[PDB]
Amino acid sequence: SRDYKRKYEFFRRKLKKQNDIPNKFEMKLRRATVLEDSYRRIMGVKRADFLKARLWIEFDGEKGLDYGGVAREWFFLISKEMFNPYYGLFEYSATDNYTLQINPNSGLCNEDHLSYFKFIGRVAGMAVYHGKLLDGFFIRPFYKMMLHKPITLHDMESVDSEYYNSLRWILENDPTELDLRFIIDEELFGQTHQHELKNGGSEIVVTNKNKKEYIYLVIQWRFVNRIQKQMAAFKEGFFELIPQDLIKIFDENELELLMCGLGDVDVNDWREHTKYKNGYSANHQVIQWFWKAVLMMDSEKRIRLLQFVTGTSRVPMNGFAELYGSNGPQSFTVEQWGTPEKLPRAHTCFNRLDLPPYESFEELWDKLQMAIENT
Ligand SMILES: *[C@H](CNCCCCN1c2ccccc2CCc2ccc(Cl)cc21)CC(=O)OCC
Repeated sequence: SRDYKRKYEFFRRKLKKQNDIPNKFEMKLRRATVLEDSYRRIMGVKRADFLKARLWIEFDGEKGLDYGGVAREWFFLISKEMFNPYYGLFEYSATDNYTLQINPNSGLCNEDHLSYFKFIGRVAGMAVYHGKLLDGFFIRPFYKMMLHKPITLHDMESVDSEYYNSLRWILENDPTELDLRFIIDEELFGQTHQHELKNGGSEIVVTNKNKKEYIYLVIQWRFVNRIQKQMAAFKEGFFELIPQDLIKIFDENELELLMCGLGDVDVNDWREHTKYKNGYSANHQVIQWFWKAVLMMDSEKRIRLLQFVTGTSRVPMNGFAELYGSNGPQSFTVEQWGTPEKLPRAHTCFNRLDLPPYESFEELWDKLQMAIENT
């Protein structure tokens, strides 16, 4: 079979070029109004195919700049706008999570929310088509709905561990004596909201014979049922840029890496293929502070750290042992450099992180995170 790298090349080779399109797609935007200006332009074009042309974006009438770099800035700027929870379209999947899901109440304040989601889909399809990344990460059920993959109980674990444990208990044991009913209770605004799960659900006891249906219905209620129109509108915009049978060569994890440049960063594999300079070592106390700092960093900041030291967002295939610099192969390297009062600097070409010798873990935490907040 094909690994992710071979799948991506296979994918790009089928994404054949349009020639019935204007060769440039021009859009002029003002930074203060980048979302409305982008929405009116992208939702206004004749054919979605116009968005496949080379992007020529101009911000605030700033003339004579690289049309490739400003495109990358636009994708970042429009991502922070589209995925802002204050707009009511997307929301955080949980108070303790940073992953996003579609807000079920998206329509309450946005009567026109369905065209907004189609716009977000077009932008997402544009990022994939033009080889650019979106800034934002969604729950795994989001990527699976894009691929028409069924939402399973395992997907609940990555979002809510305590309810996943409860549903896994139900699956593994006879739940009849608990007298569970085909209803769902949700805690919103200090009040219980009961929702039967099928007609007459309050009178239907969850037994061994119907629990698979029960779990399925709970899964749909949590991730699918209240967002089907928003997701359909998003997919409609996305498939206007990427044919939906082409996207299906990827699984959910590959798709997230392709769209948003994100995934799990095995901190171990990072550790074993790390080299040290000028007195540092694996057992050195600053180094073991560095590694537990990275351990307790969220999955996004682990990525932003690698970008800071490498200069790229992706992890190389087969792990960190095949990591490359600018003049050939080079593993990840931490060097003693400087004095405790300075912030770490990274050298792009040699994948080297010049780390000052910090006198405390909490100091290493802050002085390291402040050097990455500007990436
Ligand atoms: C409900 C408030 N609804 C916000 C309006 C929609 C958001 N916009 C937008 C936002 C700022 C400036 C301009 C626009 C233009 C319209 C548009 C098009 C496309 C997209 Cl993706 C967004 C917008 C929020 C609420 O009540 O709950 C807050 C959590």
